[PDB]
Amino acid sequence: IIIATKNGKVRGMQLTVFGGTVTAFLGIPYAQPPLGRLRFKKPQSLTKWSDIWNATKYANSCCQNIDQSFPGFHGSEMWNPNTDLSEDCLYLNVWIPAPKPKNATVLIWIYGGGFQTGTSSLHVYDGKFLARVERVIVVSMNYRVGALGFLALPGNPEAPGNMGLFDQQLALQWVQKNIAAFGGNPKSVTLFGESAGAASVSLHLLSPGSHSLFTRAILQSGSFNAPWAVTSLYEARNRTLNLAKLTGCSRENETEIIKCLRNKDPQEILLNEAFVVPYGTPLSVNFGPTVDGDFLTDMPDILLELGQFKKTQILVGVNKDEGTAFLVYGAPGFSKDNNSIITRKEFQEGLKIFFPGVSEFGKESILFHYTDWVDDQRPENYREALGDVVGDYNFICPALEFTKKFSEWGNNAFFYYFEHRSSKLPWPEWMGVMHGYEIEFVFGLPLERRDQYTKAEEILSRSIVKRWANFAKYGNPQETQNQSTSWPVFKSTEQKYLTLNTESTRIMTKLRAQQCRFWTSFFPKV
Ligand SMILES: *[C@@H]1O[C@H](CO[C@@H]2O[C@@H](C)[C@@H](O)[C@@H](O)[C@@H]2O)[C@@H](O[C@@H]2O[C@H](CO)[C@@H](O)[C@H](O)[C@H]2NC(C)=O)[C@H](O)[C@H]1NC(C)=O
Ligand SMILES: *[C@@H]1O[C@H](CO[C@@H]2O[C@@H](C)[C@@H](O)[C@@H](O)[C@@H]2O)[C@@H](O[C@@H]2O[C@H](CO)[C@@H](O)[C@H](O)[C@H]2NC(C)=O)[C@H](O)[C@H]1NC(C)=O
Ligand SMILES: *[C@@H]1O[C@H](CO[C@@H]2O[C@@H](C)[C@@H](O)[C@@H](O)[C@@H]2O)[C@@H](O[C@@H]2O[C@H](CO)[C@@H](O)[C@H](O)[C@H]2NC(C)=O)[C@H](O)[C@H]1NC(C)=O
Ligand SMILES: O=C(Nc1ccccc1)O[C@H]1CCC[N@H+](C2Cc3ccccc3C2)C1
Ligand SMILES: *[C@@H]1O[C@H](CO[C@@H]2O[C@@H](C)[C@@H](O)[C@@H](O)[C@@H]2O)[C@@H](O)[C@H](O)[C@H]1NC(C)=O
Ligand SMILES: *[C@@H]1O[C@H](CO)[C@@H](O)[C@H](O)[C@H]1NC(C)=O
Ligand SMILES: *[C@@H]1O[C@H](CO)[C@@H](O)[C@H](O)[C@H]1NC(C)=O
Repeated sequence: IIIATKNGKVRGMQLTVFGGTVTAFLGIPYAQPPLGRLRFKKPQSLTKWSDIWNATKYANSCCQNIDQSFPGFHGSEMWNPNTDLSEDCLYLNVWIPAPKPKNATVLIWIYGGGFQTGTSSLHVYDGKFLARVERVIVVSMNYRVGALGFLALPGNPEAPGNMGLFDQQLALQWVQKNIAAFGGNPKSVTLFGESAGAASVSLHLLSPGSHSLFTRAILQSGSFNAPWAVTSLYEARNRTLNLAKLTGCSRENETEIIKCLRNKDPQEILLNEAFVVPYGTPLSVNFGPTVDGDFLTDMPDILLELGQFKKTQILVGVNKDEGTAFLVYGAPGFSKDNNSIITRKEFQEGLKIFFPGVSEFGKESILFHYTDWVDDQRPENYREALGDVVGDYNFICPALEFTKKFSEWGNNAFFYYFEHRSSKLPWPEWMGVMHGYEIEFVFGLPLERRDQYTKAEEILSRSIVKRWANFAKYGNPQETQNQSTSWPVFKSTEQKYLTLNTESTRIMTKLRAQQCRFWTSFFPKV
């Protein structure tokens, strides 16, 4: 139950899973707590300890604003931190199979949450099912989010930006130096993540300091080229200064602004993050990745376009209804508690909420592309169009474009289209196959026959788990035994992708081709 790591010994705990055993190491620190002088700076190396570190419970989650929009509602509160918030949050978790493996492929999870929220201790990120069922080792880490993680004064090591990305990177580094002691193969490391985590994974494909820290990559519902994923240097500065004046920390020296921001309490910095932008959206990322010239050497669209990234296999995909969850966080006429049949003027009003700084002509162009109906008497027409607008613009089309352009440089790519709505899903049926609700299938929670999934869901989760682990171990997301559809590689010409569902798993081509031509060629110009 004790493992000697390069900075000290850690005690784990035993878990009984599906009539077996998994060894969990919860809450191992991987960096100096970024407190006091260290707030806003890159993570610093952790010095040795002599005792046994008791890694027997999830550590603190990083400071963050909570989603309070639906108190008592499991659909929202399942994403809120299930652990004490604190600035002292740089910890990671390790699940290893029992008995101890000899050279196990490692899966590293990076959670999302708009780069402002999230925590590896969530129930839907529990890595014990994967370790039990597929004998991979699962690693997950907490990284700084919001201004405490991504405040940018470009060039200034007091607040250089991308700290949360560097938190992740130091964690990857920790797996490089230590995972063999747990029986993992540091040469067989697959990053996977969802939404902002997925975008984080894609930026590690771009960052040279990460190229030697992982083998392969899996991108669930996110990528760096998404419109929400990279903050400009203009707006980062404007946001850093609006935070300064909002707290009385306006100075001229710039480094003395950071020193001033370092003596505010975490709460005061969190309360003011909301207002650093004049007009926010349900997809706002007040403080996110920037081109810091350190983690990220150039604007990522250029690096993607010009082949500047780690050459390796990727697994990419999206969910059928990425956009719906955001509609009841601001769009008029929408509610999780009715069927949100909205009118044309409500739709038009919704676009003003999702596209605030966009010209009247840009908003008309969106209306025009999404409102020539196959049948113009359906009352749901505007309700579904707005969800598709948000999903296509923010998730599906950028993921497709990332995959096309990444595969143009000769690496195998696999694209999925997840379209199963979970039987237990707390949100209403009109929200469909929502953002983030493939995650529990990936982590194998339906394999738990107790907690209420249908048997079809167990089968779907069991195949996805196999496909993910085969992708991590061997670079190829096939299920070779049960007579399963082969998953073809995604090539920029055919654009074949795989649908995942409980009924018929099928090979399809050119997902949302009409919508994505509008978003990826036309709309970037308006
Ligand atoms: C770190 O853990 C050790 C041991 O953990 C406990 O013992 C395991 C066998 C398991 O049953 C866990 O769930 C337990 O929580 C701690 O050790 C003991 O320390 C107490 C001090 O009050 C001592 O009285 C006991 O005799 C020790 N042994 C046992 C078996 O309880 C140790 O204190 C922990 N370290 C820290 C810093 O909390
Ligand atoms: C760049 O920042 C200025 C400053 O902004 C404001 O102050 C912050 C502390 C915060 O409370 C924001 O909500 C404020 O708006 C932005 O300027 C203002 O713009 C709004 C409407 O656009 C206007 O009502 C304010 O009076 C303006 N204030 C000033 C001092 O100019 C500006 O919009 C930001 N740039 C961009 C591109 O959004
Ligand atoms: C669906 O509900 C929205 C939200 O209204 C709220 O939630 C409801 C479940 C109910 O408890 C209401 O009392 C709440 O106000 C409805 O939107 C409101 O619609 C009215 C009339 O159209 C309008 O005056 C309000 O401004 C709207 N409020 C918001 C926040 O948008 C909507 O009409 C409902 N639609 C259907 C088809 O039932
Ligand atoms: O993540 C975000 N922003 C965000 C997400 C993706 C891309 C860009 C920005 O903010 C958090 C906190 C505020 C509430 N939102 C909603 C959105 C959503 C989506 C799926 C499940 C639950 C929820 C709650 C989550
Ligand atoms: C562990 O294995 C190492 C080689 O790793 C392999 O190649 C990578 C790319 C993965 O795909 C993985 O499946 C392969 O096993 C050896 O160099 C190393 O010596 C081995 N060590 C032990 C202790 O088994
Ligand atoms: C800004 O303040 C820092 C911190 O004391 C100092 O080292 C630096 O020289 C100052 N620069 C200017 C231009 O005032
Ligand atoms: C294949 O089908 C059998 C049904 O007996 C099931 O037990 C097994 O888990 C399935 N394997 C995969 C990888 O889906």
